[PDB]
Amino acid sequence: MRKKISIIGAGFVGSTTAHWLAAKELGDIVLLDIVEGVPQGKALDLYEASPIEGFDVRVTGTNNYADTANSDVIVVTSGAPRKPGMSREDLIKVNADITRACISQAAPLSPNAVIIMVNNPLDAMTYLAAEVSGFPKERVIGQAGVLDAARYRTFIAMEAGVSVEDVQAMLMGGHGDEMVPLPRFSTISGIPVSEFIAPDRLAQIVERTRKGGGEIVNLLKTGSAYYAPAAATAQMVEAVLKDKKRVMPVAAYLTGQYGLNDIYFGVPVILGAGGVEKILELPLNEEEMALLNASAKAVRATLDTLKSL
Amino acid sequence: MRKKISIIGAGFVGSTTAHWLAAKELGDIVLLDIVEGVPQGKALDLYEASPIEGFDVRVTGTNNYADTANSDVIVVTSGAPRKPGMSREDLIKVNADITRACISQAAPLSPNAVIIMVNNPLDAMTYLAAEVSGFPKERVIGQAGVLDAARYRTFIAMEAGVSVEDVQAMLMGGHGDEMVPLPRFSTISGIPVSEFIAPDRLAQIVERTRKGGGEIVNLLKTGSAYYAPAAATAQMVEAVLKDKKRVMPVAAYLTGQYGLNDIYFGVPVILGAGGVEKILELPLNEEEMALLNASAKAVRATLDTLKSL
Amino acid sequence: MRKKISIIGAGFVGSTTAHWLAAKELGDIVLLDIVEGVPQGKALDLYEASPIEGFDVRVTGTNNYADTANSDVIVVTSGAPRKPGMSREDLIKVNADITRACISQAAPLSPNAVIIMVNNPLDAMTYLAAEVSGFPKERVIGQAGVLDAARYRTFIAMEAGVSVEDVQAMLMGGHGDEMVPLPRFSTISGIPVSEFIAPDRLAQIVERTRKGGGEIVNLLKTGSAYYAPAAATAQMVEAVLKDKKRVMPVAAYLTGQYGLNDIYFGVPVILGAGGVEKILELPLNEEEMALLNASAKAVRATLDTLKSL
Amino acid sequence: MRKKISIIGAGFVGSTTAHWLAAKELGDIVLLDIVEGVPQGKALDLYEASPIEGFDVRVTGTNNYADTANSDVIVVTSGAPRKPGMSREDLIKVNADITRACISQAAPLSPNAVIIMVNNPLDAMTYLAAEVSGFPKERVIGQAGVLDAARYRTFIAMEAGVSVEDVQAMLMGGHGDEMVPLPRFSTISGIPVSEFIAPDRLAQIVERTRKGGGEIVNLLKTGSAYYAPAAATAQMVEAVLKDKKRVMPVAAYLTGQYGLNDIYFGVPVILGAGGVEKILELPLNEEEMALLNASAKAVRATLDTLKSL
Ligand SMILES: [Cl-]
Ligand SMILES: [Cl-]
Repeated sequence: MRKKISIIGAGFVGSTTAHWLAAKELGDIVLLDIVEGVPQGKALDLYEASPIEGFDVRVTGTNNYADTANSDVIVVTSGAPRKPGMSREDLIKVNADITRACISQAAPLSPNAVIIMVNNPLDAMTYLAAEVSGFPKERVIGQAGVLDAARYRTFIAMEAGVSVEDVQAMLMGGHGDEMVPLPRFSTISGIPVSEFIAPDRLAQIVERTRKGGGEIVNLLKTGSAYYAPAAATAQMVEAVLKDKKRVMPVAAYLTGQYGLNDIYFGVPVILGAGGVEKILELPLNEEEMALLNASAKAVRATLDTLKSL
Repeated sequence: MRKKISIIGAGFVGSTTAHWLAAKELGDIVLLDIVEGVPQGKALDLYEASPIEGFDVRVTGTNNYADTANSDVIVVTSGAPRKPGMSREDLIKVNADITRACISQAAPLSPNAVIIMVNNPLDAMTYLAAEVSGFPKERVIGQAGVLDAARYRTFIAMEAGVSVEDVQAMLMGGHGDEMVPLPRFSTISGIPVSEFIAPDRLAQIVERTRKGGGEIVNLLKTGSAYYAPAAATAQMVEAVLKDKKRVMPVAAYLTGQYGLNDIYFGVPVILGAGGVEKILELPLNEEEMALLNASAKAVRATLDTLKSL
Repeated sequence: MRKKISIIGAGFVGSTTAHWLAAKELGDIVLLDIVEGVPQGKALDLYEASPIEGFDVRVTGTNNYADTANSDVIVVTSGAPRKPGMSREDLIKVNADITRACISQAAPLSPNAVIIMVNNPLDAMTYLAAEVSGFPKERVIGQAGVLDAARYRTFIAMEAGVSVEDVQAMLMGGHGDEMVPLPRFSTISGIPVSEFIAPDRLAQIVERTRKGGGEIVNLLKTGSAYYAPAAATAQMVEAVLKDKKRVMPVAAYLTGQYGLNDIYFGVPVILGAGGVEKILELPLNEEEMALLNASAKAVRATLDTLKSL
Repeated sequence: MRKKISIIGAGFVGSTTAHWLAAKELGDIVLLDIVEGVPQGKALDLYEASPIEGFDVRVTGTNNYADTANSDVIVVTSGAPRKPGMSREDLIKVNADITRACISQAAPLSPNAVIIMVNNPLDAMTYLAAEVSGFPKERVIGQAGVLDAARYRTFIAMEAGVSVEDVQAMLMGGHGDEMVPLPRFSTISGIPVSEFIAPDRLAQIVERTRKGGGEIVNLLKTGSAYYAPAAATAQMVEAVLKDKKRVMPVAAYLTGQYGLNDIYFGVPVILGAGGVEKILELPLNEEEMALLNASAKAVRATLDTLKSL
């Protein structure tokens, strides 16, 4: 009995996540969407690559939540972009409705699953998925930090002229203005990044990381990033499926860590088959902690709007 | 000095091909398109996946053929779908113009490259690319058969209930009506496919292979297949870069094989760093040869229309 | 949780098999041997390679069968060496005692395991393993054919000038004089090997395959082959762990197939999570049957010697 | 054409390194040894695994240096074993003669190669290799630090309860008493190791790392480690062949870095197609410098013994 991964929402992120996972033979994959034909087509297309690439995975597309039953991991990409005229609460509302509909159908069919959210606003939707599923909180998480850390690591590897395999970095919070950069906690083969890159340039790289998603949006003209978001999501799925105990920034439920309670927030975790197996507590200095507290206030504000719906 | 692969046309097939190649660290990748922003965005997005996936490849996007210089392989996906009102010659004409423009700019900058075409009509455009580049014909080829054989192999593995790693198949010709199926030349770990699958069902699978591209089109609603076409293209690129001597059906220039002269046609080849290193001559029976001759007449008809432009 | 594989016998074959399973992150690995220190040493050495090779599995060396409990697959490599200069009968007696000691201790601790034997004489020892374990016959198999076919495929690829990835071959029986070669059931991308290689040369390749183990012994002057034997064994382990439904020659228990009853014999099977999920019955011609019947007589005589102990 | 790697010394380390390079299809491999039959045997065994493992590279065993011509990398593993019970000085004399014979024959045949030494005493033998070859110093390096760091990272990952993929560590000097441990320059996803592991336990881990080679020797009772030593060596080979710009400790020729001149010593470098492309100069504190200075004195004394031969 192979592992089973269901991916909800068969757009660019969801389908690319299926590609990364299939390539590694990580388990059978169900791609689900509301639109008829689209998940069926992408799934069959990917499956037809399998003799070339040498993986034995069933990739199927479906419009029926029944086909997601007994999944080991559920990935949710479904959501709604904002566009003009919408208020903050309007954007939160439409995504909350989408998230509730997905989780309320999927979770009871896979009571042992780890749920990985990849929609927006990420921390709030992960908080909602935890409420709706009623799963142990360790088993409901969100992907945000692995992507931002990946962009940062790319920029560092680029600038320092070194292998991307040798750059590691931790950060916290959400995306853009809510990101909590922590360049002190990044290294190249154990050596502080700040020994390779001077402060002014490092600050530019931190800012580029903040703006990294919008950078891609501006280039693509239509649509958002998907190759790296899907890679980040897939690395998380892998950590769960193989119990790898990866140390990653992940949206997790806090019970006093960093002085925060009753909130999902991007924090360093050990991630394995149990989901969040540890929340790590970094010795942040006053400047770093000021960044965290400001981000947590913003994340709290979004969460309060969700609760008031 | 890492290998260098340029991919012309940064749509679904071109960008997915970059993904398959990057994942295998096969060389630095240039993604080129006429549209500003789009190749830049997809390329940077893929590059930002690299610390997660562990590959050291430069992936860059560009609108400038100068950036393609000194490539080891050039992949061309650019072309034009037909839609209504267009005649046969009209469709051939617009793709010929696109193909000429791509090859005339790219080929002189990479005089040692192998050119791999993945546009339509595939055999005719490959014939044109050979004329325009003036390269040795062994170094100008087209991807068609690896995809159709992959779909067939998937269907066989599905039906027989066996690993896709154990199914192998040769076929000839082009796509759909121009495909020349050869189920006699397919095996599961050395054992004829016909020992696993009875004639009526095997005929259904052959027909499904013929219709395999349109199957995906019908499901997707908008757009065509890309995961498997890109995998096929990337496997060909790999064969060249690593001199693997893969035995594959490929659109190649014929000088008497199967009784055909002065034509590109899908035939079994040994594919390596020299491009086509051998054209294999199968002992086709009368029924198989009748299929080939009918397909070659159709491919000839397209080629004659190209020549008359 | 993670898959678990126990490998009994920490010699070259056992240790090299462990390396393969671990590199691929196929499961936690227990390496057991009677000699204190040796399995612990090899396991720790392999484990210390993990941050370089990027795998997260436990690799335990042990002298205690208790550490093998609840394994998904048991591999047995323990066996008297070299065809040591004793009688054929002496070899069977010493290996029967080893096999009985190994299986009687390991089997009760892993009642749902698939057992894969890799000692000598291969078919007889697999028969004894079935007897001692009491397991369903589908779950006790022997590795022999995958190695012999690998050597054959290597020789074929080299001679035909093609990729090893494109050569398939089925064969039957045991090793050496007991191998039943089947060049009719071998192909290159679905094309008969006989179309590439002339009959005299092919006969040489067949003979080289029979003598292939001894060719390696003679070169080394001390010890036997282990790289290809371990790869063959690991591939079978993988087939079970990932439920891949590989089509392979393996030593299986026969109940009438090919006219053979109450015997282990190398036959084509579908191998998956259930062990042998199907024994395939090839339409062997008169010549091929003569080879098989002679092979079986010899395998029977080995088995009868075992039964008379 | 394909990359070419020659590995001198067909023992456990050389043969296992070959296995790694081939599995990854990194280039054609030549395994050379003085003993007739042994390298031919090991090479053929490895080659016969290729259709199972899916790699297309040539794997040649030889007694003739002519077969190593025009290699991209030369790996030297040939060396007197075990710290054999002779004097320290005896060990240097025997290995100096072996190293001189190896380098004087191989270097002129591959004038553009990078040489990677893996014999003992490591720094001295790499110094001698530079002398005998006459190659630019950047192209003659020794593998030691990558192994010692791998053992350290293994121990750290196990103790902290995290993925080996997320642990980085830099260290300097040679093996054993000459290792310069640097736990300050080690991290888990960019976070200082000191935050995870208490000082007393970390000190134990450091000592285990110093004794790590001997720990393996004592368990095995015959022979030394080879899995992790070969992985470390292969990773360095890969860094050169794929121009990955890895940041690694390697034995490099010093001209003033860390106060050291005219000596080979384990230092952090950027390693790529050009060999050592940069020697990094860490801001070592007073305590760390004392370790380094003592290490250097000892490495100097080994070197002076070599110079007095
Ligand atoms: Cl231990
Ligand atoms: Cl040979």
